[PDB]
Amino acid sequence: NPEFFLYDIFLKFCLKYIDGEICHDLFLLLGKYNILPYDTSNDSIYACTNIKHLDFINPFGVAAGFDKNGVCIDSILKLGFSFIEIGTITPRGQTGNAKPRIFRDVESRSIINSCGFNNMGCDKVTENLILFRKRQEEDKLLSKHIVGVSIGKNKDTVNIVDDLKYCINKIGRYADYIAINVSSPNTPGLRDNQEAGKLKNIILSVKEEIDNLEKNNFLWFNTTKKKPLVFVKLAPDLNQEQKKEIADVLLETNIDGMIISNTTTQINDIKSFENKKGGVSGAKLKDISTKFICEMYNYTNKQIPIIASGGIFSGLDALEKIEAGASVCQLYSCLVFNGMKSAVQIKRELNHLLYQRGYYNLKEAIGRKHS
Ligand SMILES: Cc1cc2nc3c(=O)[nH]c(=O)nc-3n(C[C@H](O)[C@H](O)[C@H](O)COP(=O)(O)O)c2cc1C
Ligand SMILES: Cc1nc(Nc2ccc(C(F)(F)F)cc2)c2c(C)noc2n1
Ligand SMILES: O=C(O)c1cc(=O)[nH]c(=O)[nH]1
Repeated sequence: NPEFFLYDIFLKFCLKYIDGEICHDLFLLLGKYNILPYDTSNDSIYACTNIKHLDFINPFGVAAGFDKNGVCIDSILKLGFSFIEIGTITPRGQTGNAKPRIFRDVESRSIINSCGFNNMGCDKVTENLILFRKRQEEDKLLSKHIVGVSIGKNKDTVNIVDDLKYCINKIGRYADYIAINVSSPNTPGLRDNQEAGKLKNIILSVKEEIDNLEKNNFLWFNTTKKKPLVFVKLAPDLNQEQKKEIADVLLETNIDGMIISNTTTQINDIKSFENKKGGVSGAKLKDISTKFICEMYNYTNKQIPIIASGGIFSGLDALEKIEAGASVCQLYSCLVFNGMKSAVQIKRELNHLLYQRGYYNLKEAIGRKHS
């Protein structure tokens, strides 16, 4: 169904003549009224994966910033994804940086964005997630599907921890995991929070808040029925010293996983993006991103589970990430250039590769580039 030739003509048209953010908001509106195609495929028991008690039905999810407001959870998951990370949300809603702020280069399969955490705010998005969680009770088809929540700060917030605590206290209960966003290049100066000392306090404060949801306040209205796991999303634009210092902090603070990685500000060779501001995603991010997984997988001594992002388009791309050290993959740019067929196709390419490469299951491929 998501491989119907009609959708591919519509996307190729959208990519040529319609503004990126308009395409995205149109496709979200289509999902809001459940008019998008479904995935009928029964996923391979050999391509299943996990991060602690998080049981992924397949290794593919949707990266944060796709359904920022959690208005399209049901539809996006039904395209063939095991999970979705909603947000990044901020306590108060934001309209973001000036439009147009999303640009594409189809030849390089790359995207640049300067969104600036546009969202309805923690409270409205929590209302949107509560509605999905009530739908999930009635619909057995969504019973095993996972929902993460990416949390950040409002532009003008001096102390990030205040905003992270606010979000946990409102939406924590309905999340399977929380992703701490300290890596957006579009909120000055969010990336400073990746310094080891600041990151340690952020992790411990977030964890202390989740742990306190029990004491302060049935309680877990999520998939897992457990307190949410804590992940951290990191930027690829860091030196080796920084990556090591962060790795030590992750080991000490016992983070449940790491999202490697967010967009990059280090790409200079996209000609269409020369007059543009923000972070680059897509095919051009793949090598930078996979190298960062190897680095961190080794810096953390294989102790911290990895969530791969991005530059993932093919099964070969996904296998590369897995063998580098990732347990699950997240897609964003793939849905933009490949469209609705993304999940169904990538799941197939990977299954074929797992057989071809002589792996019994995906779990055996994790970190296999490292002896
Ligand atoms: C328009 C746009 C908005 C994004 N918004 C977010 C966000 O709110 N939070 C976040 O953690 N990442 C955000 N990202 C980053 C993606 O989640 C992903 O990490 C990145 O695009 C790299 O993966 P890709 O090459 O598969 O696109 C955004 C990316 C794009 C293109
Ligand atoms: C053509 C196009 N599509 C975009 N978004 C988008 C694509 C597919 C789906 C769907 F899989 F149908 F759910 C949802 C959203 C973006 C974005 C983001 N930026 O430029 C785009 N340009
Ligand atoms: O809102 C944004 O612009 C955004 C957030 C994020 O974490 N990454 C990105 O590239 N954009």
